[PDB]
Amino acid sequence: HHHKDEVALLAAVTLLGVLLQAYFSLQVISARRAFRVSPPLTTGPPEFERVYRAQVNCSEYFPLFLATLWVAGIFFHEGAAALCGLVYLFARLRYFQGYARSAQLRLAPLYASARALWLLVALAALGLLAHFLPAALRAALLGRLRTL
Amino acid sequence: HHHKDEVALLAAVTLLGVLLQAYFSLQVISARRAFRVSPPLTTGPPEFERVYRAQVNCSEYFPLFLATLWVAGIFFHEGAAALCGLVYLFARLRYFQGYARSAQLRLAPLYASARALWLLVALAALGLLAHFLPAALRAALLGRLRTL
Amino acid sequence: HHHKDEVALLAAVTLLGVLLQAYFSLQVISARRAFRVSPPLTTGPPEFERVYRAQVNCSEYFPLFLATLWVAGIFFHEGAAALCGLVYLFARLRYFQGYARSAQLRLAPLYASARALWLLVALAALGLLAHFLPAALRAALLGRLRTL
Ligand SMILES: N[C@H](CCC(=O)N[C@@H](CSCCCCc1ccccc1)C(=O)NCC(=O)O)C(=O)O
Ligand SMILES: N[C@H](CCC(=O)N[C@@H](CSCCCCc1ccccc1)C(=O)NCC(=O)O)C(=O)O
Ligand SMILES: N[C@H](CCC(=O)N[C@@H](CSCCCCc1ccccc1)C(=O)NCC(=O)O)C(=O)O
Ligand code: NI
Repeated sequence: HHHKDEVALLAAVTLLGVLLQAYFSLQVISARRAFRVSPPLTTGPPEFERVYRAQVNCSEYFPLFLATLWVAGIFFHEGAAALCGLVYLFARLRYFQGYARSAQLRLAPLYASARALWLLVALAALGLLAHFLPAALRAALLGRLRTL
Repeated sequence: HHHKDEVALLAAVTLLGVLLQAYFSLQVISARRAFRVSPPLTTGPPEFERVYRAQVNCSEYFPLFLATLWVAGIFFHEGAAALCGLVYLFARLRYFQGYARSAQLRLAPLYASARALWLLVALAALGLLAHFLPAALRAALLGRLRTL
Repeated sequence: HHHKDEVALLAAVTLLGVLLQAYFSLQVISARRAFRVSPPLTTGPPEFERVYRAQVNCSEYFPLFLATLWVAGIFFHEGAAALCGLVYLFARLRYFQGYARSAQLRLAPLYASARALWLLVALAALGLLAHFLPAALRAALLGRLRTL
């Protein structure tokens, strides 16, 4: 047997996320051409700095997303986690587009991405609680018993 | 039984990648001493900014590499994925060395790293397609059948 | 059967790490308000630049930590890896607090975080060596045998 089936949606969402990050990167290179900024050096016009910063921020959050997606998907529920992941990634795409246009337009999709991510966290937390708390509670009761 | 055997090459390549990242970090600290830059603050001579930026970029791509390596290795083929990973990591080492010497010398190994990574993506995509597409196609046919 | 049991501590430490990263992020937003820095743009007073840089560095190391935690936990020993992970994360929290106050105060917890992480690396390396080296050594002997 294989456990590919138990994680395939997580893997698909993960790959989609990688692809999205790649898209962000190409958008950064394109802003580097458009606004004439050569590597190294990450300062230039406001629009470049916004696109660049949107990419940096997405990159910074991407491992957090992956970690929680997987923990939630394995410990809580695969489908829920994948859905939350899809919502998160879509929110991040909109974040990147907004930020690229204006700092303020990054905000609505930013909030959406954050809501989905904390939800992923909550599912992870609940799943882990479900795993550890019963055995822990039993062990505590046994020690009390004890009396006897 | 354990699934360590099914992922050991992925794990080895992963660890090698971590080690390589550590190497990049130590190279950055060494440039911080050589070109007299004290934390925080990441601006200084061109050579420092290049070494620093090479490290930043490698760091930024490292989770993307890990994600795709694992998805490709689990869904497509472990050995192929690990090989692509090795090529990628070697390419990144050369990227870092080039960039450290000159922005332009970062370019050839950069292209090599990108080719290997998209290959990892393609293997991931193919592996996932192989997982989902048959069941999906069957389900679609069944709905057509239906007639009857 | 499920392998949740074999990775639950790794998952818990991972989630704790994500939560800690989130904390760092909120601390950065709070410094953005306190020291009046609006996105994009990551320059401002020294204290902001230190908090920001502490967050950036933690973010940069977080995937390395995750990779090694998991490899060590799967290939060497789950409990040891999780413990090292806890020590690492605590060290990083102290790192962030120190850096936030003064660059120099980042140093002691920084060294602690590095010691724990290399230990994670060593466990990963030993676990992987244990997996590959016997089969490899046998294969080499068989080829020698050979004679005959
Ligand atoms: N923020 C960018 C860094 C990333 C980027 O936009 N481009 C990549 C290469 S983009 C090529 C295609 C996308 C890469 C990839 C990644 C993950 C999966 C698929 C494709 C890069 O290596 N830039 C720095 C350099 O030239 O050394 C920058 O610093 O300029
Ligand atoms: N780009 C660097 C950040 C990383 C770096 O080069 N050094 C590490 C520590 S390097 C020590 C050895 C390598 C760390 C490690 C990581 C992963 C696996 C093994 C070893 C660091 O913590 N720098 C910032 C700081 O002093 O607070 C910088 O901002 O100066
Ligand atoms: N270093 C920060 C980036 C991250 C940060 O501090 N805040 C997050 C949002 S913090 C909200 C709560 C924490 C997010 C989260 C992440 C992981 C798990 C749980 C919660 C952010 O999106 N900043 C940039 C922007 O406004 O576009 C900066 O560039 O200002
Ligand atoms: Ni199994």
